[PDB]
Amino acid sequence: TYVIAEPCVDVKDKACIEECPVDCIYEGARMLYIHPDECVDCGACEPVCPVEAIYYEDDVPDQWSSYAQANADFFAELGSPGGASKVGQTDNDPQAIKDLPPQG
Ligand code: F3S
Ligand code: F3S
Repeated sequence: TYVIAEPCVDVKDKACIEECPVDCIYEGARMLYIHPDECVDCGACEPVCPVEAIYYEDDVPDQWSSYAQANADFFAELGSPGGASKVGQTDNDPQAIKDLPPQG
């Protein structure tokens, strides 16, 4: 899977959502989140992010290493809807991301 990390927080450019063939990038209040059970490693999202927030799981930097679990935790109550388009923005951000001070 690919992973959205800290640079997305309170930026949310949303260039990435255009590119994903399976529509598995979902919007929270603070950032977007890649569904790890829906992502099939197409990689089309990663080049388009203007703040380089997106990484393949194995390439997520140590300083943001907790963001992979955060992406999974976003879907605790959503399950696997099988497409972000119908869900829209939801207030499902995990505690760890909710607690970050305002950025940008
Ligand atoms: S800021 Fe976020 S919303 Fe997508 S284009 Fe970059 S990951
Ligand atoms: S384009 Fe979609 S399939 Fe995964 S690698 Fe990016 S979220």
